[PDB]
Amino acid sequence: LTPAVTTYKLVINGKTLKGETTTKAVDAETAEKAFKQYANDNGVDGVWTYDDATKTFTVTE
Repeated sequence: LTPAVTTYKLVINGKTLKGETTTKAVDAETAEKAFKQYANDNGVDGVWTYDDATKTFTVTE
C-alpha cells in the first residue's frame, strides 16, 4: 500500500540469500509494476506479491 507519492520497500528471496531494494509509487499497483519490471528483467518471477507484515513487497520462486 502506497498512500500518495511515497516510497515502498521490496525484498527478493533470490535463491539462497535475501536482499532488499526500494522504489517509489502512487498506488500499490504502481509499486508492483515497477518492482516486477526489475525482477522480471533479471529472471525471478514465481510468487510475486506484497507483504502487510511490515509494509514491504516480495518475490519468491
